[PDB]
Amino acid sequence: GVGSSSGNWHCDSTWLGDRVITTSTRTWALPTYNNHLYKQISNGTATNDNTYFGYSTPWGYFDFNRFHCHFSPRDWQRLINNNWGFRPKRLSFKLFNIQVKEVTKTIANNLTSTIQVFTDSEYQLPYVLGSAHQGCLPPFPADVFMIPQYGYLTLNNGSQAVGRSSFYCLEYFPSQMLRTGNNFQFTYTFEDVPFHSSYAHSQSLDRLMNPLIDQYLYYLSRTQTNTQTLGFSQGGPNTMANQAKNWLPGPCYRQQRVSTTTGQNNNSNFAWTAGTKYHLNGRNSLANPGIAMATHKDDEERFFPSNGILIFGKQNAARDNADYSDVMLTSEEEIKTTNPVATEEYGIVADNLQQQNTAPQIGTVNSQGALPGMVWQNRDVYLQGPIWAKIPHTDGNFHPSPLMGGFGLKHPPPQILIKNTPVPADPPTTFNQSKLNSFITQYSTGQVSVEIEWELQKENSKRWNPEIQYTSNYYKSTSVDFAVNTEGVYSEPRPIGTRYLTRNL
Amino acid sequence: GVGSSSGNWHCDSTWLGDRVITTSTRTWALPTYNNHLYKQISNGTATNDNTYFGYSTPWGYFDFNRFHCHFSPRDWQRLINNNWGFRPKRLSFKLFNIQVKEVTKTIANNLTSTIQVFTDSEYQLPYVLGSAHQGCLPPFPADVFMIPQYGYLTLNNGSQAVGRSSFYCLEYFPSQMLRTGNNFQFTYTFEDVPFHSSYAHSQSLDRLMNPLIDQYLYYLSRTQTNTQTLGFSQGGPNTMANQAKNWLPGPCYRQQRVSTTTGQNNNSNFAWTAGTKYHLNGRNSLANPGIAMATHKDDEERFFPSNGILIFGKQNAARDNADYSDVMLTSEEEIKTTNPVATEEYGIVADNLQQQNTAPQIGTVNSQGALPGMVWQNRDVYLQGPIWAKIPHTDGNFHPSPLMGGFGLKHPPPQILIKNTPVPADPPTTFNQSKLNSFITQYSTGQVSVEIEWELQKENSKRWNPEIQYTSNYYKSTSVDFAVNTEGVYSEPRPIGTRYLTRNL
Amino acid sequence: FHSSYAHSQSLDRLMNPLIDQYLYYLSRTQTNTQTLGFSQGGPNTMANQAKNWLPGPCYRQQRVSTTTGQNNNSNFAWTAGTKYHLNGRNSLANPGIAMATHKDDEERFFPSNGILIFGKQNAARDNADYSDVMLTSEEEIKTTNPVATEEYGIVADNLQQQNTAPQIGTVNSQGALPGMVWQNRDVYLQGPIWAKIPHTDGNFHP
Amino acid sequence: LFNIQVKEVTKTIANNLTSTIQVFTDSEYQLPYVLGSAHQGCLPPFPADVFMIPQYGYLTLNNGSQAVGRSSFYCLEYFPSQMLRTGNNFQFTYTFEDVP
Repeated sequence: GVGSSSGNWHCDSTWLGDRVITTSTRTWALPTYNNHLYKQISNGTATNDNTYFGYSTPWGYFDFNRFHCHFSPRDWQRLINNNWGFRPKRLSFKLFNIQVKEVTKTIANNLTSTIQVFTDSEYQLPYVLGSAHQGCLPPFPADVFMIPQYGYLTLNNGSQAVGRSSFYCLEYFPSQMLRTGNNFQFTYTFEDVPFHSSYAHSQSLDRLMNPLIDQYLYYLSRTQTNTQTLGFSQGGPNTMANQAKNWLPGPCYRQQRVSTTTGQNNNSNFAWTAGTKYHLNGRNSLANPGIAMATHKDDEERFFPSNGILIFGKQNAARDNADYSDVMLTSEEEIKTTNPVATEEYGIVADNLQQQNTAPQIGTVNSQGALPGMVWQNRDVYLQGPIWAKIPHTDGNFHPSPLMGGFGLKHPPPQILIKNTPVPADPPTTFNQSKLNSFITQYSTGQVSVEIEWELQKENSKRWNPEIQYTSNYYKSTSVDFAVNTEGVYSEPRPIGTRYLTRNL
Repeated sequence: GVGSSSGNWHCDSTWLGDRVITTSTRTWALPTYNNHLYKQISNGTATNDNTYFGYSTPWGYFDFNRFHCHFSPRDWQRLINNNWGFRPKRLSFKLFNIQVKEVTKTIANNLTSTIQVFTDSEYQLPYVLGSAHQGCLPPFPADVFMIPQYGYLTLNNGSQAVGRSSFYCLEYFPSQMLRTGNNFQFTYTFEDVPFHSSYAHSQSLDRLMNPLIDQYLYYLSRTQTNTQTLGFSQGGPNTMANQAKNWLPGPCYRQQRVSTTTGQNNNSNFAWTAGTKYHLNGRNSLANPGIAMATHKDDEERFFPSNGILIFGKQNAARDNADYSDVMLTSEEEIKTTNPVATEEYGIVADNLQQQNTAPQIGTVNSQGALPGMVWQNRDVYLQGPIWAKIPHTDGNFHPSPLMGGFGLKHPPPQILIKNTPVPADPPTTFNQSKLNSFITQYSTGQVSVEIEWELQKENSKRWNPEIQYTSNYYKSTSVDFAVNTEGVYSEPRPIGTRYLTRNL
Repeated sequence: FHSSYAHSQSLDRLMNPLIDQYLYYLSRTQTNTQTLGFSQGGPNTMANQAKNWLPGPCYRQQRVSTTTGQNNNSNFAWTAGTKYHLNGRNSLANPGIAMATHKDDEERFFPSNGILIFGKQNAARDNADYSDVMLTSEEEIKTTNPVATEEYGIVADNLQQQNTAPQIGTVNSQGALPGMVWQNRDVYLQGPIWAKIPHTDGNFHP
Repeated sequence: LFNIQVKEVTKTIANNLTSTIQVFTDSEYQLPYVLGSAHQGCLPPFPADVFMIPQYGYLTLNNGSQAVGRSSFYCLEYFPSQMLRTGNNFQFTYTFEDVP
């Protein structure tokens, strides 16, 4: 009905046992995108690394692939201070209280106008969620947000398409059409995904041994008396670097080190030239943030990999060339215990065969793929960070955990595509075969509810001393952190990670 | 209800066994035609060949008599690369989400206004579908189309009607009246129609014999030793043109040959004067495209019958005098194996009785009606081409397959007539017997869904070598074929036929 | 199931081309004096965008042109061949791991021992000419697998300071990394169907 | 088909008892139908007459002496065939359609 609400506001979080159910409602506004048209979009030689061919669609899409879309900062604190892990279990999504409005400036209700909503439940469309794009549900529930426009990329050769390039018409899908009295809803069940490691290791991989007992294994301790010899010693509490060990640190893809103290950096523009990159079809792309490696080693917080960390912008940070004070650098220092430092070499290997005439030579391993016995931690998730990514449908993957963090899903939450149904203006009174291009200017607004049930891994720890916990600062300040200022602007002052509790290795 | 949708968007194709169910939804706009009037329309001596008498009606009509209204190009590829034949089985049609809008310029909803919809299920109206008219559902689902105005022709003598001329009032039919909350739907079952031959013959009609064995039948091989004689030879692998055969090529109605290389054409305007025509009631009409004949013989792709092929226009092709580069010529070369070439003679017959004093004379058969033992193929259907035509209700027909291709139906899908119900403006406060001519300016828009179930004839072939398949070009291009360009214009770059798989004769 | 398909998307082009990322990347280190400028990855800086996945592993092969004049005038099929070493024995990594045969517009190039080569009918057993053999191409996996004759990527080789300019290392061999995805080699009508996985303690993607 | 004898010729002719013939009917009409072209090789009119079986060949689309892309090649070994040794027989039944 026109005069009856099609749904209620549901913003809440219920903690019950090993589950937390976050539900969040937001008010959205969907404009008409592209003037109801599908437009081919391209970029040519811009450098070759940035070329693309794709399509802009008249459809919007709903994104809730950030943790702050579901967790309030206090709820995030509850989660990270008390749980060793968490994972999504199921979600329910609702669209309701839809209002389609005609603008001629006067804005009027168009009671008979529709919106079209469908979920790509078969994953037949290019999945553009999981690319850390803007347009997600705002962290602050009172915030009204604009629905982002759906577009996708296909195969390109410069600015040109190839024969394998795919064009998708989203009208070629079954869509529910909704008038102002209608509502849309669907439920989704997450696949069995591993718990995110919401903990930092309280032991280092090279310090898993008893510090009081010698090893019964020997290591080559000396090769020279001086003349050649072979001296063997037992690894013990003092020669702990020489001890036989069962495991290796995770893989390494070395990144350039950048200091937040700019005077310590090289006086050159090396963000791209020295950037750590991968090469794909003659195109260079940053390995950003790349594989999960420790941001820095001990007492080197000022250093970060050049493109090896998630960088969030503070409120009102510039899109381009934001200063360091306008951005929020994350740090994966919690995984120092298992993952190699992002800006350091993995290790040292022999580069030759030493003889009595040739001294042994060593090679510095700046990139190390998977080795047996290697263990590693994934990148941390953040309150502002992504939740899930679609695992690409390929023959093979290795540890398909998304590199910007979160849960890798073969069948992620489906894309929810929404569009204002075009309403033609008055057509001519004589028939014209040409497609109509005169449309009533129109936009829709409504409420969107997303409810996610998360399973929790409770910490079962015998640690005696108190743990590190995320806490708000006790000292006075002009404004409350994670609140609005005097102008009503909600801001997130820092990126809250997830690893505060500790586990043994 | 005003605020509730009366139907959902259903664009899809489901392939299940020997069936494919295409469903397509489009947004339409229906203006007020003729100012709600029936107008007599005529054309006099214009030449006598183009005279007509008929009526323009205030009604629109829904047309989905083109294959691209139902098949996406990829679906068409699936159909033609894998099936020897197909035919429609049933259809369901839906009108829903109707919005009637008042324009005064401001456009407002007229919630209490109606549209009138009825199907000519008894075929009591002149059937104007199956004349390859514009106004069908657009090939691209995102495209909003204008509903064509319904008009018809009756008997004429020049610009005058005769006593047998029929006038039809479409208001004299029962129509469903629909407000914004109403929807219209009907189902239709296709009669048992033959499968369209979605194949080309891999054998020629004159090459059906074993190429290793002689015939036991003899043919007159020589009449002269020189003196008269009678020499008879057995048809064999080398005298294959002389062999006794069981079948004849299909009928011929010879068309003038035109070269796409214009320099090879006669320097004259002969499109009409040399056009292949039929004569009906003193009126000349092109036999266009005429009976199904092969467009050209081997290695003569540049040649086409002057009015013997379907010619589709490229996107934005001019209505009049479009250049050859702006049109898409079809080719029926696949039926060379059974049908005579459209621009060649059917064969040679004797024109006299040879004697010792009169040499035998031969006549060139440029028009050949049905002969016993004759076999032929119908014209191919195209993605852009028509699907069905109504077989005229006559005492006799011969092979009632529509000449522009498709399925001949005695009871085709009924015409769906739609009209905005006239809404008078304020009448005078004193009675006037005259019909009201002051109407509220009004148009309607809505969604139309047509679902057609097609039965498939699966290819059961023992051919060893790979078949010819319709494929997109692998090489790079500025735009994807059968996609939108940078301006949002959907285009069909070529006419996709249907005959790619092969069968023996 | 064997992947009887080619990807219509590239691994580095999985993002929405209309929306900026909310993540920032280090966009400039120099104003000139040192500085730290950060930009949001968007439709134009698509190479800089944060991404979830990496191309499959690489074991770089030497590039050979079917246009022989573009090749080095030497006999390098074995000397420059991409090989593995086992018990003091050198064997070609032939055809090696599944990598794209060539990048865009480089069909004439193939890895020296990185593709399946079938012989045409009556091709000589030894020293068959290029016209007597049928080169396969794994160009369909360009979207996910690195090109067989190109480097996997670039890594840092040192620690840059105000006195030492940053140095980069070219990764010509890259083992499995987390987040890496790849396609297997295509099968062919003339090609093998199955192989026995060797009975070993460990294998990676057998 | 019955009383099949497969004979080896080396001139001496000997029985090859273990040799087979392959027989199949194109019951689905998937092969080019070369019967009905008034060819020689039919069963002789006189029952006492011993006849040679004609060789099967077929024609496909041609452009002069060249094939076209639509030309079909058929391998008759690509059909299920009954293999018959000297002790085996082959038989099938067929029903004519309603013909005038």
